[PDB]
Amino acid sequence: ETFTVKMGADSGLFQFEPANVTVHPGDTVKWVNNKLPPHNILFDDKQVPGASKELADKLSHSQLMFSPGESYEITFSSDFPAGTYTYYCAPHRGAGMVGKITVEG
Ligand SMILES: [Cu+2]
Ligand SMILES: [Mg+2]
Repeated sequence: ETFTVKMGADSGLFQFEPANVTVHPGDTVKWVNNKLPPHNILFDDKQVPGASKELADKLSHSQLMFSPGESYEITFSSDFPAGTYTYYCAPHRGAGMVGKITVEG
């Protein structure tokens, strides 16, 4: 299954919508640039399973995304450990633009 997360709330707020998603290994999370771009996707190395900067870097899309509707996807392959993965948008981190993916094995 693919789960879609909007970057920017439809109403014009600095949020991932929905904030929290639960997936199964093999599933895909697709981020779609929605409102008030740019945004990016940075995983917090302290809040991914195994507390790994390498894992967080692999998952991240650090470059800013400006075009309405453009997308970035991660498919949660077996390489990636089950557990919770917290991420944020760098330019809007203080605004509370944070989200979480729970990979349930
Ligand atoms: Cu943002
Ligand atoms: Mg469930």
